[PDB]
Parts: sequence; C-alpha cells; structure tokens
Amino acid sequence: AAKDVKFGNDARVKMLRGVNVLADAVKVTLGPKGRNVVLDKSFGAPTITKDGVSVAREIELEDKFENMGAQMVKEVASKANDAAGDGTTTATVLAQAIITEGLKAVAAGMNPMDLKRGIDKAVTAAVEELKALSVPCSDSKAIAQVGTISANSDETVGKLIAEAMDKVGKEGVITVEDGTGLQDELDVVEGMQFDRGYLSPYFINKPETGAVELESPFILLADKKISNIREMLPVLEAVAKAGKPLLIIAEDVEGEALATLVVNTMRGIVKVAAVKAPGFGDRRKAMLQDIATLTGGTVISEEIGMELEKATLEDLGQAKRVVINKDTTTIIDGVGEEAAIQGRVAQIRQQIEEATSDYDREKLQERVAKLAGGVAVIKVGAATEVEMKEKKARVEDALHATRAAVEEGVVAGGGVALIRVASKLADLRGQNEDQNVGIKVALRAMEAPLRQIVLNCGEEPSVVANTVKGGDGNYGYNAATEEYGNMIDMGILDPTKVTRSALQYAASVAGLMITTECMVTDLP
Amino acid sequence: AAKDVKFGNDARVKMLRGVNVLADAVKVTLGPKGRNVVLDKSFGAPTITKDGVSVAREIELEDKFENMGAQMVKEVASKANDAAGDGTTTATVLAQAIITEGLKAVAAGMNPMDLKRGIDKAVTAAVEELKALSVPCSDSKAIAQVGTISANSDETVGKLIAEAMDKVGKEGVITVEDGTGLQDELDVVEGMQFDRGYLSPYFINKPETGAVELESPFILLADKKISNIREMLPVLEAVAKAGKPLLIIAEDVEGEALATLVVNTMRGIVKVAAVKAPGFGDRRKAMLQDIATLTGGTVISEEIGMELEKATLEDLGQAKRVVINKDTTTIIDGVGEEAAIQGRVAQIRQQIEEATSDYDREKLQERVAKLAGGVAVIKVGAATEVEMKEKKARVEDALHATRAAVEEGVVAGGGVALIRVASKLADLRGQNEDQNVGIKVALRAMEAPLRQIVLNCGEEPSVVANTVKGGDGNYGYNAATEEYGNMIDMGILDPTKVTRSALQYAASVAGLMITTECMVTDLP
Amino acid sequence: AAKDVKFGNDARVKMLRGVNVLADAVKVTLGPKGRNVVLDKSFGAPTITKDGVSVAREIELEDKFENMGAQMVKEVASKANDAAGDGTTTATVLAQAIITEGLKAVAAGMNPMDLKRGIDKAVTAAVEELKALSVPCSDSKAIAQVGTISANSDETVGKLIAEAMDKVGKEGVITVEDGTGLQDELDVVEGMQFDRGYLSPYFINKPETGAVELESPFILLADKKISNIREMLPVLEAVAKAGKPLLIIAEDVEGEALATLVVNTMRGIVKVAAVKAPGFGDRRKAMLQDIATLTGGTVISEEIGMELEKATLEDLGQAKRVVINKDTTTIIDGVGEEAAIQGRVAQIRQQIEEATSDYDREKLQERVAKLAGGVAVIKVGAATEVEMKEKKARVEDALHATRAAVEEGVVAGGGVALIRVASKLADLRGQNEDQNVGIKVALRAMEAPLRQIVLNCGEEPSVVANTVKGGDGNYGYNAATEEYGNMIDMGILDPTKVTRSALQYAASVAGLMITTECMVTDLP
Amino acid sequence: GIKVALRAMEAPLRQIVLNCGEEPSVVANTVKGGDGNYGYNAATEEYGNMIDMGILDPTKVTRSALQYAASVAGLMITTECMVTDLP
Ligand SMILES: Nc1ncnc2c1ncn2[C@@H]1O[C@H](COP(=O)(O)OP(=O)(O)O)[C@@H](O)[C@H]1O
Ligand SMILES: Nc1ncnc2c1ncn2[C@@H]1O[C@H](COP(=O)(O)OP(=O)(O)O)[C@@H](O)[C@H]1O
Ligand SMILES: Nc1ncnc2c1ncn2[C@@H]1O[C@H](COP(=O)(O)OP(=O)(O)O)[C@@H](O)[C@H]1O
Ligand SMILES: [Mg+2]
Ligand SMILES: [Mg+2]
Ligand SMILES: [Mg+2]
Repeated sequence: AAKDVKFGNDARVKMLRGVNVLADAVKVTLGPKGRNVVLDKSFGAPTITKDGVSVAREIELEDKFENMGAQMVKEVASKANDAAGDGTTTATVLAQAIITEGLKAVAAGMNPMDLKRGIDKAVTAAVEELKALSVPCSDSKAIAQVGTISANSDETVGKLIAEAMDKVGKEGVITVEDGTGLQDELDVVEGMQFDRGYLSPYFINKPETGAVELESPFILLADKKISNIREMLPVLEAVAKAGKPLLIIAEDVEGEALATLVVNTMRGIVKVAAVKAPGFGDRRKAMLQDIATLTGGTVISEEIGMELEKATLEDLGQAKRVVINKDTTTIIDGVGEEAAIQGRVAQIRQQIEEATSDYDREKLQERVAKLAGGVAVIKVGAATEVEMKEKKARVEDALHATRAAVEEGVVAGGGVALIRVASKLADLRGQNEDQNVGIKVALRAMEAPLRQIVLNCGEEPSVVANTVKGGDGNYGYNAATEEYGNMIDMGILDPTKVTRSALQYAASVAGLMITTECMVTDLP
Repeated sequence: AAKDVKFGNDARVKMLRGVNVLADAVKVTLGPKGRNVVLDKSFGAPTITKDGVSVAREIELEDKFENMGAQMVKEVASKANDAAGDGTTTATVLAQAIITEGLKAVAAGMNPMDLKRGIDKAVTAAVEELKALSVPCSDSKAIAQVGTISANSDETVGKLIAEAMDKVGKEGVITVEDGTGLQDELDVVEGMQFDRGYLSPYFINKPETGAVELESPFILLADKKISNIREMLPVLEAVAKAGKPLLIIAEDVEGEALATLVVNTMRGIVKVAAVKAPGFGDRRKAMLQDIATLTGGTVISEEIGMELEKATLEDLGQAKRVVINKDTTTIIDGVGEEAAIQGRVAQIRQQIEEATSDYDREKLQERVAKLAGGVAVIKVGAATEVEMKEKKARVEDALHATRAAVEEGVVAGGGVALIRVASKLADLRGQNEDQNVGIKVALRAMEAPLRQIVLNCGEEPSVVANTVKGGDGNYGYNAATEEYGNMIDMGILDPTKVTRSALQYAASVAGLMITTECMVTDLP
Repeated sequence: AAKDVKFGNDARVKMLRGVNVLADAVKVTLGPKGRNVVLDKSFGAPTITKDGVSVAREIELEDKFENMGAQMVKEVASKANDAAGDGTTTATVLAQAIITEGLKAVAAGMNPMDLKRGIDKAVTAAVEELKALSVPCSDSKAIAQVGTISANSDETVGKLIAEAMDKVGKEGVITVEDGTGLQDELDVVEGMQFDRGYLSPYFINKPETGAVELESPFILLADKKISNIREMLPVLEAVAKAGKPLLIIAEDVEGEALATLVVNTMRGIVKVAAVKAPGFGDRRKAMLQDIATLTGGTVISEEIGMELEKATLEDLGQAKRVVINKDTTTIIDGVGEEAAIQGRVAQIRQQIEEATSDYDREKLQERVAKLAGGVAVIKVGAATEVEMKEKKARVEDALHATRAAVEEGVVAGGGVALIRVASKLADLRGQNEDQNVGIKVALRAMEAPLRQIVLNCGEEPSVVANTVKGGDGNYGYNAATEEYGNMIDMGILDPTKVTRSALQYAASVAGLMITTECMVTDLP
Repeated sequence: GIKVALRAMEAPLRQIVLNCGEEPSVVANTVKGGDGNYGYNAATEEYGNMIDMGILDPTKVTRSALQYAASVAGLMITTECMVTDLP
C-alpha cells in the first residue's frame, strides 16, 4: 500500500540484521552438539526440533526491512530441504557467511553486480570440485554412517536404515511411523498389498479379525460395481466348477451380491470374498492393470469391448493365496510371467521421469516397489510425543540423506569438504577485481559450516579450523569425539548432493541479496 | 505476527520458572498429607481436587517462555494419567528434580545432548530395576491397600474396589457413578444386559416399572425394522404352539406389529415383548451374534441368504428368563455351550488388541465381560456435588491404580522404591563424564517424590531421606503415622506401572527440555 | 470528503519530493553496476528485482501531495514498459531531470504552460533526431548485444535470444517460462500445434507418454461434440476404405464414440482418434478455418450448410503426420496451397492492427506464427526461486528489447544517444523565452541517464559526461569496463524504440506536472 | 572455583592480543603449546622467550595483581548484602 524506502548501505545493514537473526536461530541446531530450538505453537503443544528448515519457515521480524532480509534467506533453507531434505541448517550458515562478507565488499566501493558474478562463477567451480571429491556410497556400512551422522550421530538410526534399503532394494519405498514402544522397529511388506478391506464381513475364512485366506484363488477385476448385477453366473459357475475361491476387485459390491455370496460360501458351493479397489477412478483404474498382469488375469473393460457375463475363466488372475481383513487386502503371489512384470514396470519409466515430480512420482513408485520389490515401514521409539517428533524427524532426515548419498555419492563431513575445496579454488580469477573479490568471498564463506559445528561444541572455532586447513584430504575434526582424524574413516559423511545443494542454494540467494541497493516496504 | 527469540541460559531460566510454577501447584497435592487445589469454573461452583493432572491441565503462564516450560511439563502429568490414571503428581515432581539439576549441569559446560543420553540410559536401567522389585499383587488384601493408598488413605474406597475386582473378574468392567445417597454402594450386573428399553410399554410381564420377565423365552434377532412386514407370523405361531415367551431384537419395531402383539400378549395367547438392538450399525450388528450364540440361537441375517419368514422355531435362541424395563433389557442365562461362548471370546482377542484402543477397548471389553464375566458399577456418596467429585475422582484413581497393580504388580510407596533403585544405579556410567553427570542427575531426582511427601507434612525432607536411604529393601517412613518401618507391612503400596510410568514420562520430557538452546514465542 | 489545498512553490516542492522518492528508488537499478531492489509482500516470498517498472508500481507515499507527484511519474515508467518492455528505469530518470529543471524554471518567473510547450517542441525535434541516428539491427550479433545489454550484460541471454529470433522469424512468437533445470534452455516448435490433448488415452500410435503419430491422416473439423451422435459412419468408412488414419477436431467426443473407436483402432479397421478444440467458441471457431485451409480440408459448418454425415472424405483435410499427447496436438505439415496460407494471413492484418493490442494480439499472433512462422519458448535456469524471477525478468526485458531493436533499429547505449542529440538541438528556439527555457531544460535532462549509470558505478558522473560530450557520434563511456570508446563497437546498444519511448513518455507527463500551481488532496 | 581461577589467568594475554587487533584464542593456544617463558610478543607479532625479547613483568607485580584480584573476588563472592545512600 504505502512505502518506506531506504538506500544503499542503510538498506543493506537492516537486511543483514534480518539475515543474522534468521541464521543465528538456525546455527544453534548445527552439528552433533547442536542444540534444540523450540517453536511456539498455540495449537496444542510446543515443538522442539533440530531441523533448520522448520525453524526458518517460522521466523518473521517486526522490523520490515530486517524481515525482508530474513524472508529472502528463508527460501535457501526451504529450497535445500526441497532438493535433498537435509543440510538445510548448513546451507543457511553458508548464506550467512557469503552475505556478511559480500556486503562488506560492497561497502569497500566495489560493484555488487560484479560480486554476484564472482560468487556465481566460484560456486560453479566449487560444485565441480565437490563432484570430484564425491565417492560412491553403495556398501551397507557407509549408508549406515550417513544415516547415523544425519540423525544427530545416532548409530542405531543409520544401522536400521541401512538394513531397510538393503532388504527393499534400490527402488523400494521406505516410510517412518510412530512406534508403540520405546524401541525402534523395522517392518517389511513382501508382495502386493493395498488399504481396502472386505465388504462382506460374513465371509471369513480361517482366522478371526475378519481375515480371509483364499487358496489358489481366481482374481476378478472390473470397472463396474455389482448390485443386481449378480448376473455373472457363467463366470462364477465356471469357478464353481473348479471348486476354487474367487477374489473380486471393482468399484463396489452391493448387498445382493454379498447376501447370496455369503450363503454360497457358507454352504461350500464357492468360497468367494470381494474387496473394493484402491479409491479414486484415476487411482484404482491405473492400479488394476498391474494386479491383473501380476496375477496373469485380464482386466474387464466395462466401457469398451467387455461385459459382466462376457469373460472366460482364463481371464481371471491366479494367486497362491490372499489375506483380507476389514481394512486391508494382501495378495500372497499372483502367477505372472516376468516379461509381463517387467513390461508393466518398463511403461512406468516414462512415468518416473515426470516434470510434475511432486505427487506423481511418490505414489507411482509405491506401485513399482509393490509390483517387483518391497515396501518398508520404520517405527520410532520415544516415551513422549514431543520426543517422538524430534526422533522421527531426524530419522527422516537420515532416510533422505541416504537416498541422496546413494544417487550422488558422499563427501567428508564436519564442513571439511567445503573448506578443503576452497583451498583448491585459490587460483580462480574473473573479468575484473570486483568479481575476483566476490570469488574470494565465496571461498571465505565455505569455512563457516565447519566452525559453527565446533562453536556449538563450546570450543574455539578458529583453533580447529586452522589445524583442519593445515591437514590434507579428508582430515578434519570430529565434533562428537572431540578429536582429529580422517572424517571418512570416522564414519562422518555428508551426501554430496546435500553439500552441493546447500552451497548452490545459499549462493544463489546471497548473490542477488548482496546486490540490493534499495529496499521497499510498508510503513507502521 | 512477529516472534520473540531467547538464547541459552535466558531461555532455560524462563523455562525453569514456568516448570516451577506448574510443579509447585502439583507438589502441594502429593501424599497422605497432600493439600487441595481449587480450580475456578465459570460453568458453576469452583472445583476442589487433589489430583495433580486436573491441576496441570488448568495451568498456563502469562509469560510465553515460562508458559512454554509449563506446557512441556504439563504433558508428563497428562501422559501418566492416560497410561495408568494415577501418579501424575509424583511424575511431575520427578520432572521438577531432573530439570533443575540438569540445567545446572548444562550451566557447568557440558553437552546437553550427552546429559540427556545419561538420563535416558539411567531411566532404562531404573525401569528394569522397578520390574525386579515389583512384587505381584494377586490377592484382595494387596488390591485394597493400593486402592486405599491411591484414594488419599481412604480405607473404605480400597476395600470396596477389591470386592468389585474380585466379583467381576480380570476382564470385568468397573465403572463409578454419582450415588443418590450419602453411602458408598457397589452394583454388579450378571448375565447379558443392554441399555435398551421396550418398544411396547403396554406389555409388562408381572413386576411394575415396565419389568418384563419371560420364562424360558425364545430370542429373535434381525437386521430389519418391522412395519407392514408383519408376515413372520408362521415363526410367531410356531412359538405360540410352543407356549413360550418371545424376545425380539432388531433395528426397530412399529405399531402394526406391536398393536397385534399387544392384544395377543394381553389375554395370554402369547407372552411377547420387543426391544431395540444395542445402538450403532456395526456396533449393534457386531453385538447381535454374541446374543444369539450365547442363547444357542441363530441371527437372522438379511444380509446373508436368509429372510424374515425364513427361520424355524429351533433357530430362535433360548434363555431361562429375561428382564426388561423402560431403559434396560436383561437375559438371566441363554442356553449356549461354553465352546461357543469361548469361541466368541477368542474371536474378540483381535478386537482386544487394536490400534483404535481409546473408546473401542472400553466398549469392546464391556461386551467381553458381559458375555462371560460381570459388570460392576460403584456409587459414591456425598450430599453435595462438589464433595462428590473429589470423593469420586479419588475412587477412579484408585480403580485405575488397582488395574495397574494387578497387571504389573506393586512397589513400596512413599517414593522409597525410586530412592532405593537409585542406590543400586550408583554404579552406572556412560561413554563420558557429561553422560555420567546426567546419570547421576537422574538418580538424584528419584529422591524428590519421597522428600516432597515429607515436605508437605512439615517435616525435614532431607533428614527423613537420609534415614530411609540407610534402610534395607522396603524400609521407609510412613508420612501418615509419622514413623519408620516396612512400607509394605504398613499397607502403603504403589502400583509398579504408575511408578514406572511416572519416572519414564517425567524423564523423557525433562531430557529434551534440558537440551533447549533457543526458545521462540509470540511477542507480548 | 474534505480537501487540502496548497499554492505555488509549496505544492511543487511536495510534488518534486514525491517524484524524487520514486525516482531515487528506481535509479539504483540503472546500469551494468545497477543494484537490486527488494519488494515485500504478504502473498508469497519477497521479490528482488533490478527492473525499474516493478519497483515503480509498488511505490505509494504517506504524504498525499508527494504521493500525487510519485503516482504521476509512476505512469511514465509503466507506459514505457507497456510500449517496449524496457528502458523503464531510464525513462523515470528523464522525468526526474526534466521536472527538477522545469520546476527550477517555474521558480525563475516563467509561464509553465509555455515551458510545457517548449518541452513538447524539444521532444518532437529529439524524436526525429533519434529516427536519423537509428541504424537497423539485422545481424544475429547485434541482436545478441541488445539482449545481453538488456539482461544487465549477461552474454548467455543474448546468445540464446539471438538464436531464437532468427529461427522463428519476424512474425514468430518467443516466450519465457520457468525452467526445470539450473541451465537456460530454448525450445522451438515447427509447423502447426495447439495446447489441447487427446480424449482417448488408449489411442497411442507408437511412442509411449501418450504420443500419437498418424501417418498421412485425414483431418476432420466440426462445430459439434459427439455423444450418441455416433453416425458419421459413411464418412468414417470412406477413411477406412482409404486405409489412412483420421484426426478429429470438435467441441468434444464421448465415451460411446470413443469406445467403438478404440476397438476399431486396435484390430486394424482404422487408426483414428479425436482431440478437443482450443476453447471459447470465437477463439476455437475462428481458429478452425485456418487448420482446415492449411490442411486443404473443409470445416464442417453445422451452423451453415453442412451437417454430421453431410461431408465426404475429400472434405477432410490432409497432413503428413500429427503428434498427440495428453496436453497437446501437433500437425507436422498439412497439405494445402500457399494461395490459401497467405490468404488466411492476409485477413489477419486488420486483426494484427487494432486498439486492443493486449490479449488480442498475443493470442492472434500466436496463431500467425503457427500458420506461417515458428514458435520459440525459453526456459530460465536458476538454483533458487528468488534467483529464478530476477534471471527470468531480465530475460524478458532482453526479449522485448530485441523485439524493439529489430522493428525500429538501435542507437548507442549508455545514454549517449540522448546526450548526443541534445547537442544537435542546441539551436532550437520556441515562440518566446519561456518556451526556449523549456526546450533547453529538456535537452539538459537528456544527459542525466548517462550520468546516473556512472554514479551507480562509484565513479564521477560529471567527469564522464564532460568527456563524452567532448567526443563525437557514438563515442561514449562503458560502465562495465570503465573505459571510453565507441558504444556500437563495444556492443552496448539501446533499441531505438525503448530510447524514443522513454524520452516521449517521460516528457508527456513531465510537461503537465511543471504546469501545476495548486494541488488538491484528502487530509492526513 | 579452581577452573574459574585458572582460565581467569588467561584474560590478560587475550586482552593484549585483542587490543592489538589479533585473535586471542589463536595466540593463546599456540602459547600454551610452548614451554616456560615462551609466548607471543604483541608489539613485534613474534613468538619466543618473552624475557629475552624485552617483555616481562616483575614476579612481585604479577603475583600481587593476581592475589589482589583473587582476594577482592573472594570478598565479592562471599558478599550477601549491600547498603548505600538513595539516588
Ligand atoms: N559428529 C560429528 N563430527 C563432525 N561433524 C559432524 C558430526 N555430526 C555431524 N557433523 C557435520 O555437521 C553438519 C551439520 O549437522 P546437521 O545438524 O545434521 O545439519 P543439517 O541439519 O544436516 O545442516 C553435517 O552435515 C556434518 O557434515
Ligand atoms: N501414608 C503414606 N505414607 C507414605 N507415603 C504415602 C502415604 N500415602 C501415600 N503415599 C505415597 O505418596 C504418593 C503420592 O500420593 P498421591 O496424592 O496419591 O499422588 P499421585 O496422585 O499418586 O501422585 C503415593 O503414590 C505413595 O507412594
Ligand atoms: N555494461 C554497460 N556499459 C555501458 N552502458 C550500459 C551497460 N549496460 C547497460 N548500459 C546502458 O544503461 C541503460 C540502463 O540499463 P538498464 O538497467 O537495463 O535500464 P532499463 O532498466 O534498461 O532503464 C541501458 O539501456 C544501456 O544504454
Ligand atoms: Mg543432518
Ligand atoms: Mg493417587
Ligand atoms: Mg533493462
């Protein structure tokens, strides 16, 4: 509406303070010695977390100019989380050091626009160095180590995650849920399973819980619900002839079908139970072909060349057995050929490489794992609900970190990789002196993540940093153990992607931010 | 809306004060000499309670940082109540001692994360120690003592509760209601009974108040309302031929069926009364099978290939007698075999262990006890509603305490068990000194519940503790009689579960709380 | 309701200050060394921009009289942006110099109406000089230079845009969208394409992702949607007789027509499917004739003398092949005479030349590019969301700058064109002295854009101005390299249209503003 | 109390370095690494034997300063109450 305007240094100073407030809050949660930050909620209970992205979202400042600086730095932490789900706190630290030094350079009389370019080119060069340093992380011990390091140095977290990734496979789906006990527990689901139970409670086969176990059953898929649509007798009768159980997947099954069905099942004529498809028409219809092909069956195209009666017994899918409860249906193993299993998976590859990425990929891969791999769920122990969210959150960070480490490798932790690369880029130069200073400023900022970790440990950041620089390769300081050695051998590893993303996201916002001459905001 | 941020010691001090305010409110109500807390309600007259959880829920501080501290400690008291329904005041005290000592350790210059690990390791060991100490409470005398101790040393409450648990059984359901008199009274329900009156007021078998007693009745169950679908008479007529009374359970019965029924019943041709099912769709339908199986009858499943007319006299269940009134229907005993009763109970086991837990188990166990055991209701006598709430509240706490004592045994009271276990753990060490101090801090905090009890009695908390520590096993100080002796022999018992839960819940929040470096809250 | 009135100098001073506030905020972003402006909003994330128009739109002042001045100057920046999309910051600067000097003239005892006439006369003469100075930009290198200069001396932007304009042609359409990747990308579309996908997913000719390729298809256009209006069989059969694929464009196609169509396409009867028309009746109907004429087909005018069945195979248009996916339909090349492609284009000239220009031209030219030229889409890379809009914003400025440069030619950059033309007009005299001063003032103001650029550089604007005036023709100062030379040789180019528009738009509003004797506004 | 007194000792060295515009934490760490009279001379920005270089304090002044500092400190540590004239 109405504006308050500041020029040059006055605008940058206020912006810097906003950045410092946001960043200082974020910094205390960086490292094994990192300490928790509590966010005030008026909803039910306060939240205490060591996750940098969560803290950044929450922070808004009373001073409009300072707030604007903080709001812009908020995004780098936000973007880092979006990319790999970890290193958000580290990214914020880099933004803090780049911005502070860059503004200082601007004060010196240098053109910030040139400074951005220096920084941006330095960043591009730094990224290439990170890729060189990055080494594959395919073994279980290394995966555990990244999980352990990511989840505030918890060895158990990394170990459990490593087992999960190993058992489910490369494309498997891993999730984390609240645990009943104080103990961390891993659950693995083998085969094809979904969240819909049986409409006919009455047909219970052996176990209670409403469990339905059909042995060598035929699977029926349809695009229409069945009411008085019981007319499918030659199809069901054919099944009746073989004396085999029938499993039905469709939009819905009505009381008429179930009433007659229950008696047929109860007298032993046919053991048949029906369960509703996954949900939305786009959702269930897409998911039907895979169940059909997996079981060797044929999907009934209601809207096309098929009808309720029209379909021979061979069109039905076959499975060893199924498990049905009120809320869930499990197929033990449908009998289908590998060419069909892979073919269903192969058509999925286009689906995998999708521009949408959010929503489409998450659900779609779940089908993929289920079709040929497996799905794993991790339970987290903790006496209280608040302890539980912190513990679970860190575990998720480790889960994301392992995913990042596998796909793009790992680099030495403790901030050593950024400080080590900075020495390498010492010879980088640009078009003019202002750019050269910008390049140098970016390198200078690289050091900061290392020293924050040490600072949070209540130890002199400068002492540790000087000895670390003096060292070679992966040599660095272990904050937790309070001693010096090879970071990789100690099991402290940062996934390369989070490290890279942190530096690129920090620099990207920082470069433009340092170039701000004029700030525009509302008056009180 | 901007946020207020505090760092380190300033945040921890404010947090501590919030904790102290909440804890001080709770502490005064701890022990035989515990004092009352009055909660102001604009609803009606103010409430007076000695229950710590009730007091904890109410407390919220003007200062946002202090409030945040209190809200976090509020949860330990709240969680304890949810778990066992007692020891909430004791749990809060442990949080008070743990946090005060822990923050002080942080002040010294130690990693809070390490202190928390020390505390957690000590807690895990403490819990295990409690299980060893826990002496089984399988007799009525011990149960009475735990009830009496829970009820702020009210002997009548404890004895009454023991009789209730004894009479109903292990899976029996015990509830407490406000009495219409000044005297405490126990009510026990035998056989199968439900909260539904009779549709036809007109037919009363003999006793007044709508009391219907059918002698050797046949019981009919249905999934249908009856209006102009009276055609079922061949079934009714068959019963008329028999000369036996008919009991009817269905979704509803209307005047056409009721009006014909009334005259047939009025002049003695048939003695038949109809009552509506338990309540909600699958809740009532779920409960129909047990009624019919218990009585040896068959449920007419509309939903299953059966019909209203289709049912023989033999299908109907048989009972010695039933009792009905305007709001209640009771069956003295159905003729059903034990293997079928157990089969119904066995199938209930899945129902027993379920994710829903809250409310589902409460209603589900009601069916369970009703099916083979008994249901007990306790009335509390008080002239005034305010006196009644305090008296009744303590009774419920005692009821929960007995349930906890039966399930997990008991430990010596007066906080002696926690202080006694602490001596055992004096030999517990972690990876480093910071953890060792955390361990030591937890052990130190164990003593506090004992001393708070003594403190409330106007006696030196430290001296009593020193003499109690010098004792063996269950030796301790009895606050009520002001002298030392064997706590178990004096009838002071703490259910193991409440003691265990108190320590675990208190420590879990306390550990996280001491690790707080930054607190964020809204501006004043 | 009530009004505040100010007279003479006080009114002008408040107006001037309002102008100065707006202009000072805008000036900071002018030049290679220009600096960013950050805008705060309650909707999403704060904006960082170097675009003067974006900054101008936001600014509104607390003082009603100052606001009135700022609002009037806001329009010159806005109008310039709307006219050419670039030079908005420079235009604002001219308004600043014109008004400052003009007001000074007002304070000199001069008639403002005459001063305005002098300004207007000087501007008319200046424009003609600009017309003479402009040299056509026809080579790729020069276009790249204008794009690069507009994009704040970013070489990649100029390179990418130069390739695009050359490839799409003069009437082709170039747009910019946010890119998925970090790097900038260019997409070029050949032939005729539209944004509506296929109704039948089942219909995939060969490649996956819903990709359909029909070889030598017959194209059908209709003004109706097919539900149960299935009959068109003799039309369909004729295509079947031919053995060629059929493409259908209409308001809609239903499942009944699609279901039979799917079966028809699978076995081998016909390879045929339909895609929905562009959108609104006038947009789709107006766009139907061109697709039919392009392919040599006839649009079925349900409205006119044509109906469903009434139309043989020859009526249908032809194309070499089409590309169909979920979101788009592409015609590779329709077979039609150029006597008709041009005819569709020729009627378009009235369509191209009209008052609406916004909405109408974008969509209409889009058709034009598709009909005879090419369409290019540019994707913008950036690590972060804030970087992405700044990068993208500048790219649009370059896109518009290149469009302006090709249409009207280019002039030397750095503001040298205006300073050089001012010397030329040094002998222009009006009716009287007051006008002569007004003229002289406009010439004086021309110099300012050059010096503002130098001022942001951290160098003395006056020293550069004196040296540049002393020089000849295109001689000027390069802010980026800090040295003098030939601006054209350097590659610093100003499209004539942005330069001309800036000067005329600034002057038009400025002349009126200096004329003010009294200002009326609401009370504070 | 012991730790408080031992690290309190560091303050004058660090103060010297701080005044000079040098990092006290860095200088002190290296000086600790050395032995005897070895240390950093703020005036010349060099490390070695401070006494040989030309920087030293009498033992009596160093001792007296340290003991007086501790003596006054202990009195403040033990001071429960203060009494003064109104503002
Ligand atoms: N025990 C440790 N010793 C040395 N460095 C560590 C240790 N644990 C973690 N780090 C490092 O410090 C970084 C930040 O820790 P973290 O809180 O997880 O931040 P993110 O939240 O990961 O920025 C890690 O990415 C890693 O390089
Ligand atoms: N007469 C007593 N003598 C010694 N200890 C007692 C006596 N009565 C109760 N206690 C103890 O003090 C604790 C707290 O009493 P209570 O008010 O019931 O708190 P909860 O509400 O149980 O925290 C008991 O759990 C028990 O161990
Ligand atoms: N590197 C440069 N050296 C000299 N002059 C430049 C340079 N870059 C841009 N200019 C000039 O200064 C003007 C303003 O730059 P710009 O920020 O793009 O403003 P607009 O936003 O174009 O007013 C340009 O139109 C051009 O004439
Ligand atoms: Mg991490
Ligand atoms: Mg109690
Ligand atoms: Mg521009």
